[PDB]
Amino acid sequence: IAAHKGVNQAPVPLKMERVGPHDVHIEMTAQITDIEIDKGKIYKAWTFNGQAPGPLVVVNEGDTIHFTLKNMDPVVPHSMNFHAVHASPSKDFIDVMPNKSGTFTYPANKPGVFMYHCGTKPVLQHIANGMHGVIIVKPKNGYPTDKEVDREYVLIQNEWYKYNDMNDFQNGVPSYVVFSSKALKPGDPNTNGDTFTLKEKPLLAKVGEKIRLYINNVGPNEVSSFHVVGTVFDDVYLDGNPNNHLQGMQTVMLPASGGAVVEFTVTRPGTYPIVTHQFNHAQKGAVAMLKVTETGED
Amino acid sequence: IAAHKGVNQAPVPLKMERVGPHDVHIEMTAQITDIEIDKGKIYKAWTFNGQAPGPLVVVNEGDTIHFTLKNMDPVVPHSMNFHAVHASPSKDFIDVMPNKSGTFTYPANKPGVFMYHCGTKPVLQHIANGMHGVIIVKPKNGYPTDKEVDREYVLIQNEWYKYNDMNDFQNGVPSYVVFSSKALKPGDPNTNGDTFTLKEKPLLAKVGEKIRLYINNVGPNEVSSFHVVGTVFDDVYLDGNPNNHLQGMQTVMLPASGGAVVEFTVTRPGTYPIVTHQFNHAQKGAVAMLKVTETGED
Amino acid sequence: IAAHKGVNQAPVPLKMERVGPHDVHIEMTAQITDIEIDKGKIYKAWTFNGQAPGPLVVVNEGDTIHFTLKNMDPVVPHSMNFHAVHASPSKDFIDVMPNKSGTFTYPANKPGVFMYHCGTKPVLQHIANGMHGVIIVKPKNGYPTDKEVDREYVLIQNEWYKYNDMNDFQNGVPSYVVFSSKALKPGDPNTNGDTFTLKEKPLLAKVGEKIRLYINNVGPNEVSSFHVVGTVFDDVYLDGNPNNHLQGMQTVMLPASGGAVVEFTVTRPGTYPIVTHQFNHAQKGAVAMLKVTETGED
Ligand SMILES: [Cl-]
Ligand SMILES: [Cl-]
Ligand SMILES: [Cl-]
Ligand SMILES: [Cu+2]
Ligand SMILES: [Cu+2]
Ligand SMILES: [Cu+2]
Ligand SMILES: [Cu+2]
Ligand SMILES: [Cu+2]
Ligand SMILES: [Cu+2]
Ligand SMILES: [Cu+2]
Ligand SMILES: [Cu+2]
Ligand SMILES: [Cu+2]
Ligand SMILES: [Cu+2]
Ligand SMILES: [Cu+2]
Ligand SMILES: [Cu+2]
Ligand SMILES: [Cu+2]
Ligand SMILES: [Cu+2]
Ligand SMILES: [Cu+2]
Ligand code: NA
Ligand code: NA
Ligand code: NA
Ligand code: NA
Ligand code: NA
Ligand code: NA
Repeated sequence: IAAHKGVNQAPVPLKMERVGPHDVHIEMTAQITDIEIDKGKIYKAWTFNGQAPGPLVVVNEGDTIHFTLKNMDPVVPHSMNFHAVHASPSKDFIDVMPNKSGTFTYPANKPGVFMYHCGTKPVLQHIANGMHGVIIVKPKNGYPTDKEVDREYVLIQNEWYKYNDMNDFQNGVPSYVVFSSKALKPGDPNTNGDTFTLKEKPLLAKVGEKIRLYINNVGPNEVSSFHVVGTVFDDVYLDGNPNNHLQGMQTVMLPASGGAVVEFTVTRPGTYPIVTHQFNHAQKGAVAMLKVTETGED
Repeated sequence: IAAHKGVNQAPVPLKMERVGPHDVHIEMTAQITDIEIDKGKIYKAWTFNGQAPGPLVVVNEGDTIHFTLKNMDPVVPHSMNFHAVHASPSKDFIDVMPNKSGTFTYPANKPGVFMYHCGTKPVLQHIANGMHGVIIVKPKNGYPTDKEVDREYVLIQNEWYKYNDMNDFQNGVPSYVVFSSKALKPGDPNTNGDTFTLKEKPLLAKVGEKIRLYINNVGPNEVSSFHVVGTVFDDVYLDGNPNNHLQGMQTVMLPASGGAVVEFTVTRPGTYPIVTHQFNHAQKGAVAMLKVTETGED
Repeated sequence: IAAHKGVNQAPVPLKMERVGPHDVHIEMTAQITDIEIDKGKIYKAWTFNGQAPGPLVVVNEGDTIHFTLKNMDPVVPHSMNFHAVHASPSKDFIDVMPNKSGTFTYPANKPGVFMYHCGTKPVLQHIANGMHGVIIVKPKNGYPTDKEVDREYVLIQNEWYKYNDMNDFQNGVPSYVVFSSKALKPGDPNTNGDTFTLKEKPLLAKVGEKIRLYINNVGPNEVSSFHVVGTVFDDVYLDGNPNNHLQGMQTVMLPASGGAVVEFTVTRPGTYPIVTHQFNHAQKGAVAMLKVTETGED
């Protein structure tokens, strides 16, 4: 795209603020930002806020979201589809033109771990170029295991293909499959989908802890066989809905866009890989690490 | 196949009639019929009754099916495998030769949304060329959410490959992935697996309704990440068995041959896409539309 | 690998013995063994004990496993990862060098049907070359349907690729997809992952029986759509955990490394195919047979 040559828009922080007991404002950008997806490999990603996947959004069950998208792309329209919400797609998930903003309002009625993404046609192109992310909707009544959880993180799986290549997007294997982590609390890591950061800077935990991961496989195209080496999931809530409660799973099958809340215990000090067990994808980048120490500090 | 050149057998209606409180007769054909699977692209499909996927069958839990296949193919044997039934495959799912009929009897003991397909070796070839469909077995005691449902439709996902090409069937990506709808009540659409009909003639609903979809991914080869844009599934019954009850799912993972009953609420007027969220497949055709109006009429 | 040329190490029996009410010893080898994966096609597999998948391990919930690996490979290190156990991967799943042994101890706290595999980097290479298997952990309180089961077997699904070809392992379709059975009781078959043995020598059962299969899809790369022709699964326990209880499923979606306990009734004499319903994989070998006779003998 001629108008994207040389464009590298600096990341912009997510803007969120609560405006009522059940109403929140969210503003994001659509912007074109260079991301190092593998060592020496830059992808000029189509992004929300200069991150791919985009910034984490967390709201409460029953919140109405007043969402603004500011399109900084000089030529391509962009939009927003939140899987969390009940909305009219043809009125509320519509395109925002270059250098314009649009505001859309809709409720998040359902607890869970939802994908969000750009919904501009061709949707495959917008997702594959980087316009994906997660919104967590916290259940009003919690999860039955909340009291047992010591530490929690968010992980997202995505693929990367040949740059802006619709033939490859439709017909080719992924070049990379990757994990990223998005921060829930101050001090948590906040990373983009790449083959290396969560290997070189593992997530941290303490011996004996029960860890919760909020996970989503945003695709665009693959399913995920999510597994933590050296443990078994004590409890799994499919899509993060507390009703969808499995126990003692080795591996959680996630569709494309599928989410889960998974919980597991780390019993011994060491480094614990986190994979998709589709090992072709793991080999192409989709391995993160959890470093478990006697203190929980590095 | 030399004997199929120029052959285009007109579709033949499904013949069904109840013959006892727990016994039904079903007659279908195997026939060779040209279907427009994408604009300008004719596939000389191997079919039941001149439809691909084939005609919808609906029976009640506990019905015994007395099934007749009339093979109109001039050269290829065909057969019938219903996933709904308990049967001896080597006695009851056997081949019917060209220009012959066979009758097979077996019970449908289990409620749900089942695949049916030709079972003639090589089964991949017969399924991929179009010999797939759905049989719904209605639960004797219903679903716990029956009273909440306002409107219901059937959707089926399938793939299409290069014509009768066993190398492609085994080793290649699908050329098209498609949805079709099969009629449950007079006035419902009844379509074949193509890339366009359910975009140009969306399914219809009314603002505020709870919609039930009976869905099955017949493959032959892919899994499906089934998602309705702008809503969340209130309730999901895996394989249509009332016991297998999930709530609040964004996306339902279907294996090849996998079924579900899914229910969701449409809260606002507009057009709602229905996808597999494996977006390579969506791009290759697997997007249907649901048009939601203030009246439920177009 | 030059040091593997001409190497064909004869299979070695699994060594297991109970050493306390909640402690068991297991010794396995890593060894290089020629396996006929399709007629006329030898794969010089990387194996545990000269089988691929490896030998079946069965323990009780709450057993601690004292595991020894004896590496007979002349040049490649190998290791062991049991999905059943809680362990430190970086201390307990570590490499054993050629011509050495290592012993590792860890508890199997969770009931189910778990994958095991070599964990040596690149893990994809070790799994794809044959270093995979199943460990069953029997639930202390059984399954609620135990009293109904008449006969049981273990089935494992795996893929085979071009020989030791990491490009193919990462980027190519499988050349073969296969089932094997591993013996639970004297007289049960014990086979390797090949395209033919369970067709030519079907598993045996008796008309009217309820059959339990302990199943796992070890991959390395594909998911599985597990289906028995001519029946419906009465009960399914995902990952073999008794809590994860589905009923009346036609087909069970298994992630890579995913397990299940599935139970079904065979109502009539005949031969019943067992497939992955991803029919490209079935065509490439993944069809086993269950022969149901009036006596249960051939
Ligand atoms: Cl692993
Ligand atoms: Cl979508
Ligand atoms: Cl089948
Ligand atoms: Cu309030
Ligand atoms: Cu506002
Ligand atoms: Cu966009
Ligand atoms: Cu979406
Ligand atoms: Cu704790
Ligand atoms: Cu009656
Ligand atoms: Cu009759
Ligand atoms: Cu046929
Ligand atoms: Cu089938
Ligand atoms: Cu209503
Ligand atoms: Cu004891
Ligand atoms: Cu010992
Ligand atoms: Cu190894
Ligand atoms: Cu593993
Ligand atoms: Cu019995
Ligand atoms: Na792929
Ligand atoms: Na792919
Ligand atoms: Na494919
Ligand atoms: Na495919
Ligand atoms: Na594949
Ligand atoms: Na593959």
